Amino acid sequence: AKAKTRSSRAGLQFPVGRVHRLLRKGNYSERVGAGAPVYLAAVLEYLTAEIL
DNA sequence: CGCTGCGAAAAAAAAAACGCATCCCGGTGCCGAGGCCGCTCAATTGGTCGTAGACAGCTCTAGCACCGCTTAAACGCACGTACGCGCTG
Ligand SMILES: [Cl-]
Repeated sequence: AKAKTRSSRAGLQFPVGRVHRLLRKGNYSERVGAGAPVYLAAVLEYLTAEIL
């Protein structure tokens, strides 16, 4: 019943959920692994901080 | 005479005066950030299905050594010429 947001499970502020959707609806591939969005929201957050 | 000293005279160069532009100080005032209000649709859960990819091997390619013959490049040096380089008007 209690739904923790994946972004929390990675300790990322970047939305690992919205990254997963954007990828599947991006037409990048047929199938997205479940680590991929994590890995990507991570890298995104990181470069966001590096500039900020 | 030469030396010299000075007295320009000539720039140097300095300094200093002028005036101009760039900074900064401190109080206006304006607008857009930043923070609340609800609310709606996109993320989560959990759970079913079916197939992408991990593995365990089987093949035969094609990539890595070795090896002298035969050249055509490389190395290299010497001589000389055309070019790059800098100053002035
Ligand atoms: Cl993954």
